[PDB]
Amino acid sequence: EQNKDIQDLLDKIVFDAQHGQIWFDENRMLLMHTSILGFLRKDLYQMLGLERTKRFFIRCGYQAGMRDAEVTSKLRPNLNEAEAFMAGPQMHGIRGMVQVEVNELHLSHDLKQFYADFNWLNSFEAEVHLSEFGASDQPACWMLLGYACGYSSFVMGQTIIYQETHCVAQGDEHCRIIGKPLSEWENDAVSDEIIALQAELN
Amino acid sequence: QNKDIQDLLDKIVFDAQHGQIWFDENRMLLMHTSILGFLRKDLYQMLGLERTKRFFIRCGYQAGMRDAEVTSKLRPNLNEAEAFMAGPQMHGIRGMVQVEVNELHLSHDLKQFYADFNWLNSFEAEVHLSEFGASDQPACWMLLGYACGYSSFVMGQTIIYQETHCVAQGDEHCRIIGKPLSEWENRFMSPDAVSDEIIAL
Ligand SMILES: Oc1cccc(Cl)c1
Ligand SMILES: Oc1cccc(Cl)c1
Ligand SMILES: [Zn+2]
Ligand SMILES: [Zn+2]
Repeated sequence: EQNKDIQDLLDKIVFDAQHGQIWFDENRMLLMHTSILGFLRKDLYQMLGLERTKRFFIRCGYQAGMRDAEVTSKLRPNLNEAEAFMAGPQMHGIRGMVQVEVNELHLSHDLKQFYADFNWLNSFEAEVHLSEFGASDQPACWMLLGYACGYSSFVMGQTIIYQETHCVAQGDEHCRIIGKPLSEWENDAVSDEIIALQAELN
Repeated sequence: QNKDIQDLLDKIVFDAQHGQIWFDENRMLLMHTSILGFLRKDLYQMLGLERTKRFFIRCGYQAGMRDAEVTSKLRPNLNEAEAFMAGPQMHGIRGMVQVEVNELHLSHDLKQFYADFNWLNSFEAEVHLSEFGASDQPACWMLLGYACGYSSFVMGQTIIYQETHCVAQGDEHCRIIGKPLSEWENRFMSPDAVSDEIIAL
């Protein structure tokens, strides 16, 4: 009943248990335990730095988001930009990663304007960071954030960068993101700009 | 309709508008294969083949061992084998590989185990080819770790598997044999040891 706005995404998702395949369009997916991701995060933290691991998860996110945008934009072009755009927050929820709540969204491909202010509820990534590292000094939703940048940059024609302003792992009540184009942030690896940015803010 | 996997499927709840997927009390993610692709490339160049192979067997091991935890108490009025089959069934459910049984016998009590399985549609084989191309050896490291983690848990002893054929080498399907440590021709600290056994093959 309650899937009017996501059904077109769901119709692309095909479970084939008997042949060991899950498909989103012509792309295989895997059902995985969030706790195995936390294990992976920690083992990567141990082998490489905090920085390399961070950067691993952002670049991964970034590819996943770009890939999903490739898929979700080939279809849904009878709609206006905002309804089209919303596939990305919908895919994040459909994949089990985070619930997106929109505070603000303004965008125009042709004006090269973008500004997003979303809340992130029940982020899996924050959960597993607390589980492996305990309370954090910095925002923890690295993979989710690269996905946001990747999805959003593909859909716009340009580098959109997000910042996680509040994070459940830091003890905030929910997580929160803000997305603008690169140069709107005063003052390839766009993962270095995301990482560099979070240091310049406080 | 048509399922001997329904007791497993029942436990999976998708809740997309709260951003959640569940298996029993445990939370899950539908992921891209790209993450594992990257991990595999990144580690190949940062760490070399041997360390990248072990890392993947280790991650598969931990997952297999976690499915075995969750599925353990679930089939008491079925025999040891029909219960064990959760592992192979879960692998298929999760979009990883399809398991066709050639042979399977096991006794916990007699400490006996032989498994000969075909692996069809291995996501891992596909990811190896698309990043490194043809292998010279079996490449389904994660899948193999899982087999070892799950089976070793259930049998309460070290079960090691050999991938005898692999789509990554140009064979038409992947194949594995699992037996106990002993039968081969030669908590946490024990997993590291088990993972190292199943890497020297
Ligand atoms: O969760 C998010 C946030 C912004 C954009 C997208 Cl595509 C997903
Ligand atoms: O795919 C497999 C193969 C053997 C055991 C398990 Cl639990 C899964
Ligand atoms: Zn967060
Ligand atoms: Zn293989």
